[PDB]
Amino acid sequence: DICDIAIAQCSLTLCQDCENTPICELAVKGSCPPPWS
Repeated sequence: DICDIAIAQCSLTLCQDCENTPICELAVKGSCPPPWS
């Protein structure tokens, strides 16, 4: 789903589409080192 899209993309903007936004944000930092590409 779009959250997982954001996780693939490791994208904080796209995480704002995701229901559990900060959990998306956290997992995204999980998947790619901050700050992001």
